[PDB]
Amino acid sequence: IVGGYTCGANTVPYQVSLNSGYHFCGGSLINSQWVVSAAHCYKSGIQVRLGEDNINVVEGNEQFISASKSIVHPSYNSNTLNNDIMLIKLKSAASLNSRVASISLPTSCASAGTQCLISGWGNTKSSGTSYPDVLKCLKAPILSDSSCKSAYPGQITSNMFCAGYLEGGKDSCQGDSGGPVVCSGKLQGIVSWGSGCAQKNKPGVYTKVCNYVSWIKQTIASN
Ligand SMILES: CC(=N)N1CCC(Oc2ccc3[nH]c(C)[n+](Cc4ccc5ccc(C(=N)N)cc5c4)c3c2)CC1
Ligand SMILES: [Ca+2]
Ligand SMILES: [Ca+2]
Repeated sequence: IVGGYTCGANTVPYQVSLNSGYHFCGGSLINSQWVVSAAHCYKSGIQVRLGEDNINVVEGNEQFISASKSIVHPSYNSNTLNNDIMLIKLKSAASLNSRVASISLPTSCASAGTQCLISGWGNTKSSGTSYPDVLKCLKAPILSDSSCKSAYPGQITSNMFCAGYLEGGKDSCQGDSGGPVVCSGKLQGIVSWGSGCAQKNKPGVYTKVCNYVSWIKQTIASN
């Protein structure tokens, strides 16, 4: 996250770190046994880390659980990143508390101009590299579809939306991938892609969760 702030330990209770010997992607807890993340974060041997603040310090509120199953969307296209969403089932149920909570799925899509909260442990530099140890947060509005498509001609599908600031300076970045975009208390996006981070006229691109609710609910119920 570039131009964001330190969230504060366990202020984003649904945020999860995906670890395979190190942090590689974020994710969201949707219930005691399932996490939603980006299909492009798929890896074999994932461990889910919950209630995390500093990813390099064990502060006592963490729950580390291995994944039993990973399901990438049936129509995920790695070339275009269309349908960039995957579900992860935990080996055992997480214990929910003040610092580990699930986020609700939306009952409808969000309007452009709606303010959202994006979070992660990704790079904090526009052009350079600096990875934080603590969770970073960022408030950003959903951009109009025309602004999104103008920034990335021929690359935006109906399963994507843009959020941020056209003037640059504030955005999600690499390391944030699979992380939550919460608007009006519902999970509306997953950190997917972009061009650089916080560059002018190149806002972040997110998977549009409101289009996958029925697939998420049907998949979870049969697995
Ligand atoms: C051809 C086509 N439809 N596309 C070109 C390729 C693809 O964009 C990609 C695809 C694969 C990538 N692999 C990597 C490492 N990047 C850079 C990458 C990855 C994730 C980001 C998340 C947020 C942001 C952000 N600026 N908020 C930038 C990112 C940049 C990537 C960016 C999706 C769109
Ligand atoms: Ca801390
Ligand atoms: Ca920790």
